[PDB]
Amino acid sequence: ENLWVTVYYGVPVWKEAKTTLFCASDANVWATHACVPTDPSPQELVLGNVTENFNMWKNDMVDQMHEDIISLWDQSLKPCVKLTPLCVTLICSDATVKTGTVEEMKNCSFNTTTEIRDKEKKEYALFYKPDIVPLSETNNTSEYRLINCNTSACTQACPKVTFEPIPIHYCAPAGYAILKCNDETFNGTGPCSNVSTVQCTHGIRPVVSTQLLLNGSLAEKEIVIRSENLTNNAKIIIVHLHTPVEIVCTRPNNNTRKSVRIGPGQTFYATGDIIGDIKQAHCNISEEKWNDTLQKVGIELQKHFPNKTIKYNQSAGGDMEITTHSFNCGGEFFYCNTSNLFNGTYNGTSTITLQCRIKQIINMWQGVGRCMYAPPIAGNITCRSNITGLLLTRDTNSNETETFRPAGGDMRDNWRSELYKYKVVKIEPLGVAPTRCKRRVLGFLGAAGSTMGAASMTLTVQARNLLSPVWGIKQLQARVLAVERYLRDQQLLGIWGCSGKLICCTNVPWNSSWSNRNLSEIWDNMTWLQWDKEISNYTQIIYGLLEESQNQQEKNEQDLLALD
Amino acid sequence: ENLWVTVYYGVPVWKEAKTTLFCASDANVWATHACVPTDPSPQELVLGNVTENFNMWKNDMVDQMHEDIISLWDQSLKPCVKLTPLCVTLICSDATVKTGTVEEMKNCSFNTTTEIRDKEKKEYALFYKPDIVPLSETNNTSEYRLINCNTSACTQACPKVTFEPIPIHYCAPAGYAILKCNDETFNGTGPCSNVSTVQCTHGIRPVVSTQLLLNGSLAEKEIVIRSENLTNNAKIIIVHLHTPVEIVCTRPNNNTRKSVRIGPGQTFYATGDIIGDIKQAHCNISEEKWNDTLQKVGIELQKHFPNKTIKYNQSAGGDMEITTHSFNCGGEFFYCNTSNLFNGTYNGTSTITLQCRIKQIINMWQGVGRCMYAPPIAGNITCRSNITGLLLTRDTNSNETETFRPAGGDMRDNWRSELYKYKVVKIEPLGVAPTRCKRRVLGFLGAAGSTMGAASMTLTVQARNLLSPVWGIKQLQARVLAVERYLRDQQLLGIWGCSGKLICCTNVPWNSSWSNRNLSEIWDNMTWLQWDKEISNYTQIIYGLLEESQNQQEKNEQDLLALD
Amino acid sequence: ENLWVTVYYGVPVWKEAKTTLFCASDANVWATHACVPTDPSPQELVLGNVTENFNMWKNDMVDQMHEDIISLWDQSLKPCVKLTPLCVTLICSDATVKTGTVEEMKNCSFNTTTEIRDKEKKEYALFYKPDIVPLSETNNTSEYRLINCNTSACTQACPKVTFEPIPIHYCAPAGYAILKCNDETFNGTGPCSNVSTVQCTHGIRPVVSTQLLLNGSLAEKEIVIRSENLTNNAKIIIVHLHTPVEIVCTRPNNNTRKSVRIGPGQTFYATGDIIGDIKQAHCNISEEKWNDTLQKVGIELQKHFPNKTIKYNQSAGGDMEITTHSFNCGGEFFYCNTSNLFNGTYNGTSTITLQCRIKQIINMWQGVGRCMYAPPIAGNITCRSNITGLLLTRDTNSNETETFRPAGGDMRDNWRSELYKYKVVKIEPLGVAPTRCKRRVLGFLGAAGSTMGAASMTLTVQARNLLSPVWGIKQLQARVLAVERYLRDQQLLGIWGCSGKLICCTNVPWNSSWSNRNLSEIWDNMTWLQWDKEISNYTQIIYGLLEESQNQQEKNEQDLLALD
Ligand SMILES: *[C@@H]1O[C@H](CO)[C@@H](O[C@@H]2O[C@H](CO)[C@@H](O)[C@H](O)[C@H]2NC(C)=O)[C@H](O)[C@H]1NC(C)=O
Ligand SMILES: *[C@@H]1O[C@H](CO)[C@@H](O[C@@H]2O[C@H](CO)[C@@H](O)[C@H](O)[C@H]2NC(C)=O)[C@H](O)[C@H]1NC(C)=O
Ligand SMILES: *[C@@H]1O[C@H](CO)[C@@H](O[C@@H]2O[C@H](CO)[C@@H](O)[C@H](O)[C@H]2NC(C)=O)[C@H](O)[C@H]1NC(C)=O
Ligand SMILES: *[C@@H]1O[C@H](CO)[C@@H](O[C@@H]2O[C@H](CO)[C@@H](O)[C@H](O)[C@H]2NC(C)=O)[C@H](O)[C@H]1NC(C)=O
Ligand SMILES: *[C@@H]1O[C@H](CO)[C@@H](O[C@@H]2O[C@H](CO)[C@@H](O)[C@H](O)[C@H]2NC(C)=O)[C@H](O)[C@H]1NC(C)=O
Ligand SMILES: *[C@@H]1O[C@H](CO)[C@@H](O[C@@H]2O[C@H](CO)[C@@H](O)[C@H](O)[C@H]2NC(C)=O)[C@H](O)[C@H]1NC(C)=O
Ligand SMILES: *[C@@H]1O[C@H](CO)[C@@H](O[C@@H]2O[C@H](CO)[C@@H](O)[C@H](O)[C@H]2NC(C)=O)[C@H](O)[C@H]1NC(C)=O
Ligand SMILES: *[C@@H]1O[C@H](CO)[C@@H](O[C@@H]2O[C@H](CO)[C@@H](O)[C@H](O)[C@H]2NC(C)=O)[C@H](O)[C@H]1NC(C)=O
Ligand SMILES: *[C@@H]1O[C@H](CO)[C@@H](O)[C@H](O)[C@H]1NC(C)=O
Ligand SMILES: *[C@@H]1O[C@H](CO)[C@@H](O)[C@H](O)[C@H]1NC(C)=O
Ligand SMILES: *[C@@H]1O[C@H](CO)[C@@H](O)[C@H](O)[C@H]1NC(C)=O
Ligand SMILES: *[C@@H]1O[C@H](CO)[C@@H](O)[C@H](O)[C@H]1NC(C)=O
Ligand SMILES: *[C@@H]1O[C@H](CO)[C@@H](O)[C@H](O)[C@H]1NC(C)=O
Ligand SMILES: *[C@@H]1O[C@H](CO)[C@@H](O)[C@H](O)[C@H]1NC(C)=O
Ligand SMILES: *[C@@H]1O[C@H](CO)[C@@H](O)[C@H](O)[C@H]1NC(C)=O
Ligand SMILES: *[C@@H]1O[C@H](CO)[C@@H](O)[C@H](O)[C@H]1NC(C)=O
Ligand SMILES: *[C@@H]1O[C@H](CO)[C@@H](O)[C@H](O)[C@H]1NC(C)=O
Repeated sequence: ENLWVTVYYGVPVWKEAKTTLFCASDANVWATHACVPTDPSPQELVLGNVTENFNMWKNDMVDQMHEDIISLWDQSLKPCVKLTPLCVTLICSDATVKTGTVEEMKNCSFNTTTEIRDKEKKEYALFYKPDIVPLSETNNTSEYRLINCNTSACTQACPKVTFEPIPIHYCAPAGYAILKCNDETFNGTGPCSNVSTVQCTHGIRPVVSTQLLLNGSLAEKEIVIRSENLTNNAKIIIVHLHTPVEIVCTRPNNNTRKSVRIGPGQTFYATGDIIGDIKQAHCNISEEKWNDTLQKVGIELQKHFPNKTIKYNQSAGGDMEITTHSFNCGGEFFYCNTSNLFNGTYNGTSTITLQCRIKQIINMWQGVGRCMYAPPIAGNITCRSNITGLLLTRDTNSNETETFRPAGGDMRDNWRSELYKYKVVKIEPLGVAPTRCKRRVLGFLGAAGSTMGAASMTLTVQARNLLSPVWGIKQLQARVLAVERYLRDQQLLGIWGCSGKLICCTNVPWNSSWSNRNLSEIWDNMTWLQWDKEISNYTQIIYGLLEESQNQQEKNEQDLLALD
Repeated sequence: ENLWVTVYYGVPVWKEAKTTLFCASDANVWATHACVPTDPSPQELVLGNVTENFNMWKNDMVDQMHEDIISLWDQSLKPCVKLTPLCVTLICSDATVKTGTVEEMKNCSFNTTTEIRDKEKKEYALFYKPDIVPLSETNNTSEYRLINCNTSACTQACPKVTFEPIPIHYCAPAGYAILKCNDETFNGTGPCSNVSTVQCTHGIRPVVSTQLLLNGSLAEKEIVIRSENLTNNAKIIIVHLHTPVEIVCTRPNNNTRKSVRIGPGQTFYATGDIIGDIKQAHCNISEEKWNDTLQKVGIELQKHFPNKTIKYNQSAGGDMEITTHSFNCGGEFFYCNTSNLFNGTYNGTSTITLQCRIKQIINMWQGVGRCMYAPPIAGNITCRSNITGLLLTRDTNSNETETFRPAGGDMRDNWRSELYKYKVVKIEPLGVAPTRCKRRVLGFLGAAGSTMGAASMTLTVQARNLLSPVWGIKQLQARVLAVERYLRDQQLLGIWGCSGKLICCTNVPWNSSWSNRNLSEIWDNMTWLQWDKEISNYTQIIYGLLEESQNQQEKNEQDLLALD
Repeated sequence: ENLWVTVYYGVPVWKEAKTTLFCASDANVWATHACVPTDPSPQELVLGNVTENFNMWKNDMVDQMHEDIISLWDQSLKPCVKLTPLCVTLICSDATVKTGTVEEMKNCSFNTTTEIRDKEKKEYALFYKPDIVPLSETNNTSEYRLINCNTSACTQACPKVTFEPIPIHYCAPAGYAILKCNDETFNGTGPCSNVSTVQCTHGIRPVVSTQLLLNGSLAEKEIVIRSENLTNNAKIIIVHLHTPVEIVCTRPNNNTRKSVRIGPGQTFYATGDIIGDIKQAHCNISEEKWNDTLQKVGIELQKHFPNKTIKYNQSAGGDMEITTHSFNCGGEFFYCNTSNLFNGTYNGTSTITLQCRIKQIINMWQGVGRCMYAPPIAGNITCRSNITGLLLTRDTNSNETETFRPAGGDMRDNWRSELYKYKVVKIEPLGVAPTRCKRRVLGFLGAAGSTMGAASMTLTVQARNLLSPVWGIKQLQARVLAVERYLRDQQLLGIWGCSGKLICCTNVPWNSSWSNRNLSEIWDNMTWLQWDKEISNYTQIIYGLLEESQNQQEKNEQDLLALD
């Protein structure tokens, strides 16, 4: 009996939101403009009893990271040489070392501009066949063109830059938090238990590949299979492996590099000669460990189609960029044929080798970015990588069999695989509750699942952490919004007569039309975000009573001071 | 007797200022780069008894909007193709369809670059005569040049962009307001009554035209005639109409469009062939409604030159861009001859047709911006528009007659015609007043014309609204200044011992050397901005007394606490 | 006995820091983009008894100013014409007027592009010999090239821009200050007395020269000799003069200027013809005033090598940019030979003339910036300048003699010479001290060397001044950090129960484990920054006691209000 409303600040309570996360680096493109070096030391905290719903296929971190990478790794071409003076009538013949012919390359000859513009030099380069296009149908002829020269002018990548994926961390600006699921076999969506808060993510490697996920974070106890709706054939399946399989890939033949003058100051790097022995670019996977993996995926894949047998087949065919395994290695771009790898059947109970083609002229993502020329790297090249996961699609011609095929290249699905466990939220530090009072007239959100009385002992902790080119403007935009939110909070607390105090008591009587729970049933038996959810719809009524009450009270005081 | 100073916060009082307004859009160039989509719902409030002076010919909104439009609609050319490879020796002959010769166009032939640089293609386009210049005086010859190729390299407008005027709203940042005159026949300057405040303007269409104002907001009850000083012949007269007259304009002949290759990726759009019948580009106005309008302007124009007769004549002659009616329609640029329209006399008590020329190479405003090539639009084109107003100038050769002529093209005068009714002001929420107290030891400005005691009941309303490329930077710079102003306010209230409270009372005695009015004569019979105007010169004395008093008081308290 | 901790705000105390100072201008490149016009009126204040250590060879103002100048005066080339169409096979012969041959210049002829691209014009210019390079070794021949056309494409400086050094002021953002040494013969490093604070520096002229410092601020009473370590031969010596010597320099021959068409809109300015008489570019210094200066430097230079004789010799030889006196005059760039000037010996007790070469193609600083073409200025040119100081280096071949030579061109050393007297600091307005109290339950830093009790009478002064492309972003970044620092201060004062008050008293008892000094020995006999230095290591203990105490106190009050 005789309840009145009280206002609290620094309540551990939150709402679902979207806002620009800042890029954080340990200790090249990322750590030289978009990402601040900031050595984010691990600072996780477990939340005792909270439950949240998480959803991989709506997490705005993936679409933020896609825009961040696309923008950054288009902007990193801006200082470098345009190959516009190289769109020249290109005359070509078969490439040959004294040791043999190379079928993957042509030998081409052209005219180039010097820093003395009025003279032109006859010059030659070897080019990989998939970047050269024939210039007329009229006769079988030696005359060719660079493939980009009907669509875009390409930029060479400056040889100081390197594409090796550095680990990237994402972090919350002040007044926001990241929540993380620890639960085994989370299935990418639905109700989760054992949540933690972390001020930043673990390292996400910005690795780009089309059918096999290379160097990703491993699965924790058993194979996890994820998609929006397994019944719908139009949705990608992400498969996340527990025990790795290791892929070794190489260009086995030694290429020499030459520099061509191409006007004032600018220079073009191209393949000059091949040193000795010749063999095609290739990769190996250990056949038994692949078989075991393909089987162990199989028995988890069966549980969603229980009575049907399952079998694996080639990708959809056509253009290399979808029907093949793409990746970057040493700075060269490899495309490999996977027909040997995805070939088998399952119902119960040596090395395989892949062969590849190399390209230099590449369209980085889905026609959104500039055409890049990848400059050649000298000598032999090798990469070691871990296959962490598979991207699959499911085809009826049959009732007893399901048929699965490699697919990918909506680049978001690679970054979704590292970000399945994460959610972004906004802290809302104000709240109101009933109490028996009259006015006289351990970490960022740490308590959040607890009894409301316990959280009232730690209010200061959620109070302090409220305050602290695109890459510049978004930091200033984030910081100013964080300041403006804090000032609105303190201004309401001024207008209600609390005037900078964390727990505050007021003459507005509680109304049973809002809630009827006992004082102990509120204070001992409920957790703050549940109380907030219940009072939510009435909340905008309460603030009007507080403002008029303070205005009445100040007029009564201002009157009395003339007679006191 | 026994008055002391009191400090108030959220007083409805203001000063005249300039500060960059933010561009707002309903729901192409404006709403996709400079202007935020923000669907500004109408939120006007009338002010009861305030009077202000307004002045059209010094309103810094017009010069802000001019810079905003010039900057934006120069920046919208930045991504598009440069026609530098088109400055070529251009060889030309008369244009002819089997149906006849076209006198407005030449047929020109030239050499163009392909994405294969080492070959050149012979190619042709039709060009409108006013964009082509003859290349030597030596003989009457077929050799010509594009007009821009001695001054600037032109950029084509990208065909995704469209020039149709979307309505633009201007809004006040926090701590500022817009005031509006409702008064009929305001005459553009002087003392106004019935003012309103509005958080944003109505829609201003950014329409560009040189002699007749198209699609502007109409006059409310009778024809309004505006200028700085009607006696001075050197000043433009704006005339604002009550009942519209409707203009229909067309290109009646069907033009086919062709795309020319112009190096890698880039393409040029030009007129290829004309389909059939040929007739000159023309406009119509209904002759009786024009006559009635020209007469009804006449009887209001007489009242400033009472005894003299008035007559209308051609523009000043010379170059098309001043001596003709320019406008844009469907994306083509029309220039029309107005000699038929401004021809008549007045002393008391069918369609007219105009004929036109089309240009593609245009200098958008007074040599300030890039040269734009307007790409041709296929088929026949028509526009319907309302003539809202006239721009005039007055020529002595006579005593009985005044002679009036069309003039314009200082682009500000079109935007002045939509912004005549508006003023920008800064809220100054602090103030001091006398009271009988000792210290113990409905909308954004809504009340502003009222008795001071009444405004003291609504102080919170003026308190809350104090807080909330160039297009990015100017919003951060506006927001940070709004935060810094608020913090200075709260810091003074700290230094004076009010420490976050809206009405505050102090031991500094009022001094008759500042003012001598009775307590009721202050509090009942005056309005806040008048009291502020009166106390203005003394105000900087008062703040020194407040600061030293608080410092004395705190030392006295800090002493006593050792003995309390 | 019975001491308790008290918190103060606006304490005059500071720490050593770096933060980006803002450029300010009196009343062209500086005052039109990087530098605000703000006519910064002199506002120095002397500090009574403070001492600080200053160090010229670690002052981050010099490295900030270097980055500011390099960035600005590279960015000022961005709008102007690229000379890429001028890298042409250039055919040349000896230059001759009817009056004679000029040995410093060639006459060169070339082909240029018109705004009509398909025609080329035969055209000629005179060029200064040091900017032209011979194109093949095969024979002694008339064929040449512009020197930049193997490294960079140069930009012409737009003739509206001017390089005359305007005085630049550097100023502190809110929450920072600049401190200044007034002491005579400061020796560039170590403990200083008679310090002042000033909100901005005096005018620093951004003058660039390589061996003699022109137009710098003079020495105040006697010659000052400065370096990190005079024993180390690898360190530059700065010598700062008391009485000036005046240098007059000229190009005595009249050059006519011609404008060449170089594609659409763009134009190139070059030397056309020489009017009449011919004589080499030269400078004069008065021989007796130089001798006296070189001697008077000598007797101060002896005091660091007491028994040795001292003698002066030529610079190191090789490339002009280090081995010669560079400067800019009227917009031309002069390089002069100093062998006549630095030639003499000292042990105890007419005009000299220098001859020069002119260049147009210049690399502004150490290969960091673009290559600039300096356009020719018409007519004869003269400059008057004051030699303010010398840059020297010391070479063993001997025991009785020290040998000194001109050196420079690490551009920082010119700006170090104007900034030797300055230091940047951060105000830290919080502090804690002991007092006998229980809780009931003249300028920017002006006092800073005084007794702590006296500073407590002026706390408000240090309180108010806490609050108020790269050139835009750095001002927003600075302002937002200044706001965020202030909000953190006020938030701690909230969490400790002071809630916006300048002197505040608390129930936390003082602990002898921190300090043991008498109450008067603290309050009367010590100055705030010394007390701050002493309490420094314990300080982070104190804030934990304050936060838990306030939380205890608020819970005790919130309990009692139910029973009051
Ligand atoms: C690619 O083509 C070039 C041009 O024909 C080859 O270079 C020539 O090689 C022969 C070898 O006997 C020499 O005699 C010529 O003097 C070379 N010409 C030049 C311009 O250097 C080159 O060997 C070919 N490379 C491959 C791998 O096919
Ligand atoms: C998941 O996919 C299934 C189909 O794969 C959706 O259910 C229906 O399936 C039948 C048979 O293919 C169709 O005729 C219906 O049109 C489908 N309904 C819809 C709305 O598509 C099912 O809806 C999907 N799940 C969700 C959450 O929409
Ligand atoms: C003063 O201006 C107000 C607008 O603030 C006018 O209000 C309009 O009045 C008419 C009837 O006369 C209504 O139909 C409108 O809906 C009103 N509102 C608006 C926004 O137009 C008012 O008439 C004016 N009064 C005087 C005496 O000038
Ligand atoms: C503009 O000039 C071009 C070039 O002369 C004309 O195109 C030619 O038209 C004749 C019609 O008999 C054809 O025989 C030629 O083969 C065309 N030449 C090309 C290159 O296509 C064009 O018809 C002229 N158009 C107008 C409207 O004058
Ligand atoms: C408005 O214009 C008139 C003239 O049109 C200005 O008054 C004077 O007019 C006579 C006769 O033309 C001139 O000899 C004077 O030199 C004019 N005076 C000035 C100061 O120009 C009148 O001043 C103008 N109004 C204002 C506000 O200046
Ligand atoms: C300490 O430095 C101050 C400057 O802060 C010196 O003040 C100058 O003193 C002379 C007379 O000696 C005056 O003419 C100047 O006007 C003073 N002000 C300035 C800005 O120069 C002061 O002399 C120094 N005192 C000592 C003992 O070093
Ligand atoms: C630089 O060279 C040009 C080109 O030879 C000289 O210009 C010629 O001067 C003679 C003087 O008798 C004239 O007959 C020619 O008609 C000029 N040619 C042109 C293209 O104008 C120029 O005089 C030389 N200048 C110097 C100072 O050496
Ligand atoms: C200042 O320079 C001197 C040498 O010019 C440094 O002292 C030592 O000098 C001897 C003889 O040249 C060398 O063998 C030593 O190696 C020098 N020591 C070092 C650490 O370089 C002296 O150290 C320099 N001053 C400072 C502050 O380092
Ligand atoms: C797991 O994934 C499947 C995909 O078809 C989905 O239908 C299901 O709702 C998810 N959650 C659980 C708890 O099974
Ligand atoms: C390899 O795995 C596939 C897929 O289950 C299976 O068809 C095949 O029999 C396995 N073993 C061998 C030796 O290929
Ligand atoms: C309590 O709530 C009801 C329903 O909203 C309302 O009618 C009543 O006025 C409220 N009580 C008070 C004291 O206003
Ligand atoms: C109206 O406009 C005329 C223009 O000549 C001006 O002189 C006058 O001051 C304005 N105001 C009034 C109330 O007439
Ligand atoms: C049209 O208006 C003008 C201007 O007053 C007048 O001279 C003319 O007589 C009017 N009537 C006709 C039929 O032109
Ligand atoms: C009142 O005003 C006069 C004139 O400014 C001044 O001399 C006097 O000191 C003021 N009164 C007090 C109490 O200071
Ligand atoms: C003065 O400069 C010399 C340079 O060798 C340096 O060693 C010395 O420490 C400086 N300071 C003093 C007070 O001499
Ligand atoms: C000039 O100064 C130098 C340096 O001390 C000295 O050698 C010479 O004797 C002086 N006098 C003359 C006349 O050169
Ligand atoms: C005083 O300081 C000592 C040493 O840090 C500490 O053990 C003691 O607990 C402190 N006193 C109080 C009252 O906490």
